Amino acid sequence: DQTAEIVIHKRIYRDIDPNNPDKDGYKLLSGLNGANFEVYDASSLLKPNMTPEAIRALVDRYQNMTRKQALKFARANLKLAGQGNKGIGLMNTKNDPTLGEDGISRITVSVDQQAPTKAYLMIEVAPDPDLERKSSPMLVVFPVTDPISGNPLQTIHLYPKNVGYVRDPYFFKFGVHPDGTSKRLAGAIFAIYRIENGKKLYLDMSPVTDLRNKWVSTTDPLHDDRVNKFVSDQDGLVNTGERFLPAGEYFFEELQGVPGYAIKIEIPDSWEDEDGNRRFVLIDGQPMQENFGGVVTPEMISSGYPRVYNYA
Repeated sequence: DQTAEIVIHKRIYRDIDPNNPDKDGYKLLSGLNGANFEVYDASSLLKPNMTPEAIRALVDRYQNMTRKQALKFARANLKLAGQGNKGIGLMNTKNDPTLGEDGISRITVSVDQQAPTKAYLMIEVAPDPDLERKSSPMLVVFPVTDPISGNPLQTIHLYPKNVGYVRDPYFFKFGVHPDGTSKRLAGAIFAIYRIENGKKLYLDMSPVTDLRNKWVSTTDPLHDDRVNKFVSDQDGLVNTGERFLPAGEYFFEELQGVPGYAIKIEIPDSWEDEDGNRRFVLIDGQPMQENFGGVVTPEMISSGYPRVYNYA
């Protein structure tokens, strides 16, 4: 009879409802390939003529189970179902050349668009050979009417949540004259390196595949087009911007100083300690104000802190 398509969009979010790609309380990073899901026919969980409220109550029950709990239930009681890309009931996230998106996986399932008699339970399993894979058991109950048309949806889009821990270093470069006056310096050229295995590797311009940055050894970071450069702006701000870093120790290296004139970055592995106190990124030992969103605000720019002083 009738079929519908369920499309999983596996993406990576930052901390501070499976149908919303604009998850409230979360924000997209940069698609995540290699995630795997098992899909079970959960139609036997439904009753004829059940209310929308009863469906919502049922969806919440399964959504609030852990994945291990949901697999134990489904494996014992349900059967794999649906035409997935790895097999019956088996979904692997891949690049979608049509959508131009990573993290895509599509499964075709039999549905009843006239009455709620078909439902499917979707649970993430082990990925393909530091990330919190926080997807939940997703109970998809058909028909799902779209709000605009009042008609049942023929395609369901799901956006399971995976959360990556990252932070966003920045600082302001100021120049200080011997007479005590001072100003923001524009045009300072920086790169970022780390001391991996006793050698310097510089943060390169390679795309953020997954959550991972790529790192290169170089003989000449300033003119190597592969090495991401960070330029102080008219407010003196040197900002990682779209670039982020995971936990660890790194350095801002000045590659071209401002005419007339080794910054440590310490990134803690959590936002808060055991005692609820904020853990700061340190810039040359100075605590660096920071948002969960990692955006350098106008107030941070006006504040101008942390500042690095360059002597004429």
